[PDB]
Amino acid sequence: KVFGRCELAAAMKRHGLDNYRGYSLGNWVCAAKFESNFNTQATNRNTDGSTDYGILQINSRWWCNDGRTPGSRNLCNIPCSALLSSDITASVNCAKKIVSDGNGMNAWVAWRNRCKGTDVQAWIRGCRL
Ligand SMILES: [Cl-]
Ligand SMILES: [Cl-]
Ligand code: NA
Repeated sequence: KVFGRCELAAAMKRHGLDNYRGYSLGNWVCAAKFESNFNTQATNRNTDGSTDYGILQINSRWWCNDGRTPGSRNLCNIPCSALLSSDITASVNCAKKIVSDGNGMNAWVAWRNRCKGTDVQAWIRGCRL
């Protein structure tokens, strides 16, 4: 599913991301925008052979099992395919663990390079939440 901007903001709030580990909702929306353009089915192969899955491009090297990533963990304990659902619960639950891992949202390289420091509140401007 391709969410709209406010549609995703609303769902992420409902699923408990707003201010999760101190990251305002706009940080999450802005990360989703540039990781997946809001598309829950987004998948992208990494040069190391891992793949990123879903709205927040969660990596099979550490976080989910895709059955083809040598020497890897599945710290969210989920199949990577569950991170492609139109329901975002599995992505959100796993992202909560990632963002709690010690490096905050710098785990999402696109967040670091395109959202961090910016007027992220603009990503939720106009939305009924
Ligand atoms: Cl694997
Ligand atoms: Cl932090
Ligand atoms: Na894995």
